[PDB]
Amino acid sequence: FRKMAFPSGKVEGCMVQVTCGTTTLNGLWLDDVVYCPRHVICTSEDMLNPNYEDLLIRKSNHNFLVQAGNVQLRVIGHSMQNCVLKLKVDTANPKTPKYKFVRIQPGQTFSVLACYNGSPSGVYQCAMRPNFTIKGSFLNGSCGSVGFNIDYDCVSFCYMHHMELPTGVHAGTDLEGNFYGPFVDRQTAQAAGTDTTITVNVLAWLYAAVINGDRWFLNRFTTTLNDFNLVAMKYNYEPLTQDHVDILGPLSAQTGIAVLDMCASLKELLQNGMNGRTILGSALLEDEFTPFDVVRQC
Amino acid sequence: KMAFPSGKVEGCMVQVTCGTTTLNGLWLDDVVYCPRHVICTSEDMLNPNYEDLLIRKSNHNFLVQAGNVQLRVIGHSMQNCVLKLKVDTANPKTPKYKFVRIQPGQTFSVLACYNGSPSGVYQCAMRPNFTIKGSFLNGSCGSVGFNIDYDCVSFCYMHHMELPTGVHAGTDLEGNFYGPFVDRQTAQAAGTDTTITVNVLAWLYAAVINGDRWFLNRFTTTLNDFNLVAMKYNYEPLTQDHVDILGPLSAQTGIAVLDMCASLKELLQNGMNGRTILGSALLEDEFTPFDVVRQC
Ligand SMILES: *[C@@H](O)[C@H](C[C@@H]1CCNC1=O)NC(=O)[C@H](CC(C)C)NC(=O)O[C@@H](C)C1CCC(F)(F)CC1
Ligand SMILES: *[C@H](O)[C@H](C[C@@H]1CCNC1=O)NC(=O)[C@H](CC(C)C)NC(=O)O[C@@H](C)C1CCC(F)(F)CC1
Repeated sequence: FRKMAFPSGKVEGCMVQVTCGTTTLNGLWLDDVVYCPRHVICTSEDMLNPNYEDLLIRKSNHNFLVQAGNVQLRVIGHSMQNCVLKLKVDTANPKTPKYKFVRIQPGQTFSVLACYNGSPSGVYQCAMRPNFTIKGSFLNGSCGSVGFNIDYDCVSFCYMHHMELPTGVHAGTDLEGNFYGPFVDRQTAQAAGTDTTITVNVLAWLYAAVINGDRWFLNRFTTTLNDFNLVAMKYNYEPLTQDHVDILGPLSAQTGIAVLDMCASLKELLQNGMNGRTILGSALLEDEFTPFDVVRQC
Repeated sequence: KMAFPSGKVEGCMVQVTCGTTTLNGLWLDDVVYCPRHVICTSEDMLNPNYEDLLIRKSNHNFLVQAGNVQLRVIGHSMQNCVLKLKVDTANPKTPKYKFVRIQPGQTFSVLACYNGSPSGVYQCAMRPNFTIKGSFLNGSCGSVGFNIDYDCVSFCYMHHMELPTGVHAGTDLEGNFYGPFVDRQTAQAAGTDTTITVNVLAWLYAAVINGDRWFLNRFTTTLNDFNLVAMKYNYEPLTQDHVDILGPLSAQTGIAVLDMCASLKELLQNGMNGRTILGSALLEDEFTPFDVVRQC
């Protein structure tokens, strides 16, 4: 099983660059609005504890340089929505896909189109960790790169990149500018919560193993959801929610293995280890493939 | 693993159908390239005489669709294992491109497609035994692999088949297979695979750059003595060019190439002791030195 990203072309057609002074980052051009991180309006003196409201008061439309390639897009209005800036421009992007803005849950995966100066460099698949960080490849200049899923014709944008944490992991917002996790856009050291293993994705991985004929870990027992959750937390696994149980429905139907029976199987793997065996050619339980990713790929 | 952005290639994918057989084609200027086994029926795929099968076909037996629009085929020819269909319409989305044949150990991105529609993108390496560990299903043939430099798309791979072991085989865009494989519906084994040593070293450098360095040591080795151990463990030999290619990473970390070779030697001889590197229980060999630099 490979980490497979969504084709990036519909998002490539929306990437622009946004500059204030010498500060350049990426923005997302949909219809006649460009969305980008608000810290583009920051100097250095500001990034320590920016007063974003006062910094924006000193800005006019004519202070923002928005470019698609080297072609300038005239800004005709501006506003700030949480931690994102919205720049109204005088041209509707002809490459605008059908799209939605969504807020994802920890454990969900998405593709990131890593961009620099409005130019895409690469695409890769990310998982939102339970502590609301991602393990991106994000260098200087990458802010405003976005994360997305594609369903049928429709791009669901779920992430915009803002910052790196002391541990090297990455943090950002949804496209309404609300951070995932307890982070703020200030050049200060911020700690994430201790991370945990994404249980629903491990279960998805065990279902994928069964689908491929690797099923030694299946047992004849079951558990309640509450009993499983209380044990799982002692192993630094996330508790399951009702939505997790439901998104495992399709794989449970495909294999005939009830969700709670698979939970009982995972509980035994936690309490006894792998006994020197492997699953899908791996001694490690994988937690960055969602139930959707398993299906999308199998 | 990071892939190249796929948009320039998405704008070239089309669907090609002959009979009940459908797969993907690549539409550049006024030509569509696709695997020649599109002309086969089930019965044919078992032992096909392609020149015989092809002369029995007319332009109108080929149905090419770019989304909703059918493109009319006005000519066809076969080049090795690829069919070239001339169409009456030029693709305005054709990027600047070249056809290249890649070397084993090199990496490329794959745009997996079904029915002419892009499905996913991922990074692959050409294995030393000329297979690729892909994720391809029924209908993925004609999906291509590529690298992008500046604005130029270098196409290096077109997908044709799966082997019993589950790995994949295909051709360059001139239709010549990578490896000893043939486009016939028969079970085919590959040569013994080896590990791409220069890529393992590059990935160990990436691990150090990210502060994961338990595997380092103060031993050293000559290039030849390292290569003796590598061959024993079915790792590819390391050439002086490989050592030179690793220079930048050596400079960045201050770890001499041959010192990283000594570290790898001890991993081969002792294993990983149930430890991980960059989260992996196994040594990763599908990142090139260039891949590592680009991303670090
Ligand atoms: C594209 O047309 C398709 C892609 C295959 C299907 C499943 N996964 C893939 O990568 N290509 C073929 O189906 C190909 C056609 C021949 C004329 C070359 N045959 C093929 O790949 O056969 C494979 C699926 C079987 C596997 C079982 C076997 F016993 F080993 C014989 C080959
Ligand atoms: C935007 O392009 C940039 C992306 C960063 C740069 C390197 N890798 C990234 O993900 N974001 C910022 O520069 C951001 C701006 C603030 C106004 C929110 N600050 C930031 O991420 O600084 C990081 C690099 C340091 C790391 C060390 C620390 F102690 F945690 C303080 C923040």
